[PDB]
Amino acid sequence: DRAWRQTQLKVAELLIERQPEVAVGYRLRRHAVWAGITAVPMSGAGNKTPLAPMSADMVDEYRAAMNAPDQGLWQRIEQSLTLAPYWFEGHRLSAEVAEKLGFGAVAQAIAEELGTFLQRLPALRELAFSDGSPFLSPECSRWLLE
Amino acid sequence: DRAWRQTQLKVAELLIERQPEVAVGYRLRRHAVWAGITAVPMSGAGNKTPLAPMSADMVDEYRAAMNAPDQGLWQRIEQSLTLAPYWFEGHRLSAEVAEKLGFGAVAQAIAEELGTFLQRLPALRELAFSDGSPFLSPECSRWLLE
Repeated sequence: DRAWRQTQLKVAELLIERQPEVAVGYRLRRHAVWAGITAVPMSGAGNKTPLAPMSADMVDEYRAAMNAPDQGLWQRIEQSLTLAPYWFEGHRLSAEVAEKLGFGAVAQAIAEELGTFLQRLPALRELAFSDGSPFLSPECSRWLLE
Repeated sequence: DRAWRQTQLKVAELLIERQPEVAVGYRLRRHAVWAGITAVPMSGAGNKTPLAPMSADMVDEYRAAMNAPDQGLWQRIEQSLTLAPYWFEGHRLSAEVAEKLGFGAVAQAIAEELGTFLQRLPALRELAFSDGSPFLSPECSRWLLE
């Protein structure tokens, strides 16, 4: 399973490099990252999991850059999503970058894949990182619904 | 490149085998079969391309089996649409088996992927095999519209 995850991520990287505008490489990366998750993370009071939040400075850098997105930025957001599986805000940014680069079909696939994931594991919508920041903000939640 | 196609197919096969209810492996197979087609086949009179139609006995076998669909049937249909990339009727049948076996998300994904391919190459809607049978039957066409 660990090696399979790696095989899927390498194949996804190759698909994405070759055709940034094609959805399937992006979908395969989501499967690689998420398919192994069958139980939601344990949590204490307030549904706070003992998992580190994304660095808010790292997140502010990506936010800043959305005024002029490029592949470099998009790659960093994607890499962050692969390292931080519950950072759902990253999928919203990623789809926003896709949309701004003219990759409509990829933006849509990114929304759908997060929707599918959350349909399988709905309890994830209620959980937070160790600092009380939500996996899924009310903004990301509304974005997904829309 | 050939080895890339084969790599994609093997990954796709293993994703489908492990999780037959999960869309992404089916999607990966489509990309493998179709991504290298940027031009539609040449044709002569009657929009007949010089490509062999699917064996009618083979198709009669799959249709008869739709009475009691199983994994074996589904695999054969899938193998056939891998070997015969323009046999769109086979996607309809695949999605019908998916539906019947309770895999609705997969059925939907099969429809989406074919509509996507047809959006990229719309002249494929007007072509036929060497005996005049259409790449896209009116039945397949109606299924996509639904």
